Amino acid sequence: NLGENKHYEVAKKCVEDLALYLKALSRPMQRKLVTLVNCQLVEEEGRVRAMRAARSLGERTVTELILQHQNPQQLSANLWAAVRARGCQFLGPAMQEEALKLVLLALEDGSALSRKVLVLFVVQRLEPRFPQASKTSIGHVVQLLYRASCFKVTKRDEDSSLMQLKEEFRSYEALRREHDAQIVHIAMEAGLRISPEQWSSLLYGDLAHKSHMQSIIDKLQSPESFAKSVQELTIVLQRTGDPANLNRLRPHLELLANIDPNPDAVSPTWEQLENAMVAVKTVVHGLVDFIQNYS
Amino acid sequence: NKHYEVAKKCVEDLALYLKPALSRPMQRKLVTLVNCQLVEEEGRVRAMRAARSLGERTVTELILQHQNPQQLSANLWAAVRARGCQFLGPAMQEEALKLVLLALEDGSALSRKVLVLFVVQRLEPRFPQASKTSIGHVVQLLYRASCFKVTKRDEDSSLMQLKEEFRSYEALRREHDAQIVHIAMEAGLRISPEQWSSLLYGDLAHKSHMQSIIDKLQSPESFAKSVQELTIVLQRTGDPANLNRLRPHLELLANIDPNPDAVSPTWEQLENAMVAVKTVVHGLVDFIQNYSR
RNA sequence: UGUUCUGUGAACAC
RNA sequence: AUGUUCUGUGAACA
RNA sequence: AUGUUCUGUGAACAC
RNA sequence: AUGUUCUGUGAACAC
Ligand SMILES: [Cl-]
Repeated sequence: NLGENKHYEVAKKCVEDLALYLKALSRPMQRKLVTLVNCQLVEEEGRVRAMRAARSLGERTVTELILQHQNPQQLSANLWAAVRARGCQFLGPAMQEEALKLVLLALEDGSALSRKVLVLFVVQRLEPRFPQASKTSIGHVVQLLYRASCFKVTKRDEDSSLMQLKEEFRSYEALRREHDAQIVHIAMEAGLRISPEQWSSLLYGDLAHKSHMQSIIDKLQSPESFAKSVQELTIVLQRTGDPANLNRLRPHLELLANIDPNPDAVSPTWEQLENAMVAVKTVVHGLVDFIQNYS
Repeated sequence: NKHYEVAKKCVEDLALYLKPALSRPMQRKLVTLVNCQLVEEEGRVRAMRAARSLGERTVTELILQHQNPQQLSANLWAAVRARGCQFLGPAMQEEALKLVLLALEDGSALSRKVLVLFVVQRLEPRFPQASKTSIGHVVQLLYRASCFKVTKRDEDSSLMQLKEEFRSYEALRREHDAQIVHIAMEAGLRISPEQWSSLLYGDLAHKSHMQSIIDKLQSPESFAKSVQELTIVLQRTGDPANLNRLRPHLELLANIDPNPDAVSPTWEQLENAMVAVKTVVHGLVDFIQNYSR
């Protein structure tokens, strides 16, 4: 009858089908499934929540798919290879700390030095505590900060450019954060997904910087991250061959990535609700099919 | 330093409440205290002000716990009536106050009886319930608010002029609104700007106006007055949990200088303040869990 | 469940 | 600028 | 991997 | 609750 809405029924059935996975999947997937299942599709507010819950479920699916294709043994080596490919370097937790402190010693006050003068400033003062220090190794550290936009660079006609630390990076805490963020950026760009615990170990040699690294990771997320993660997965699958044809999920993940995650977003049409619930249904089914058959 | 260690431990003990219950303002003020670096003199100064701030809010939270939200309106109007005052509704009060201005705008001096009749006569057509009694209660509200310059006469009715500063509607209504807020405060009632807008105007379009009034009544004396106000609430309720035990702690916290250019604390003063605020916030949590209402 | 990170606008006071 | 109140989301790890 | 040059969101060399 | 008296930062009465 005309009192029955066909879009509503497909949406409802998709959610019911997904709810069967609760009674396996990861804890984050379970939590996000529960959130979707609790959305009341008879209300406009619950329909808005269902759209965001579907997006959230989908973004988590892509993350888990990428992690399944990622070699944990080779993770550190790939990071440092990616860092070196940009002319950058990490000299170890102790030596990097000291190096960045020596950069602050030079530029805290707003002085403008040349790259050559800045490198030597650091190498000289660093050599006693760390004899391996060199113009090359310290040049790579300065390049890391350059790539991070830490410097205001002033060109001079037919001469070496002068470099000042920007006002916002003239403390150790601010400078080290941006430095850490830049290494995270390089990892992201190379399609590496590294946990806060792993990052703390890599950059500080302890597990006492999880929260600091977690803060940096979360500040680099945007609403474009879901769409970029799908493109990333495509690159991973092209590299691996794609036995399970996870490429079939592409237009579903794209649709989910195009959902507005803001809470003050325009509420969905009935067609949009059905399409989102079918998309997320297919995507979560694809993940479970992969775990069981193509592990 | 034994004083430093007690202070540090008190703050650590309080930091446990950030994990699970307390209100968002209590959480914000706990965070501020926890972030104070007690190894520095500047952080020790901040810790004293944060402890005071956290204590003043605890008194607010204690008062709110003795507050049934369903009975909040009835308790307000009961408190208003207890002072011989009255609120006749948003429409009728507006009209009444405008009629008071019609009489006294120019600086005329009328007797209370003449002023009441002036209003009742002109108000009766639009509002038939108007009376000498009901309008007398409104005039009393303005009297209690110090809106009138009163001139005594030997063996005769006193004359009353509106003070210069209240000879416009906006100024007179503000002071009128402030006086009802005052009465609520004195009866140990804590009402939000949104609730006040609804009570006094019948809409939510006067939040800011009421918020302005509330914030202007906020001074460094407020903390000490709020403690006396809680005492009145507890005397009315009987005080099963013996929240009166917190009185000298709240008094100590109320006596802290809230100015940023205040003399920095001694180690003894730091310990005492951290122990006082610890006991006070613990008293709030003990009350919520064991003596809920 | 625990341990963390992260996120919006609107008013008012000086 | 600084403060106060109200209001607003998701995410990571075991 | 390491080093050297250079005004580099990075280039070019050496071993 | 409401009303009446009154020079009330509020008193005293009635019902
Ligand atoms: Cl239907």
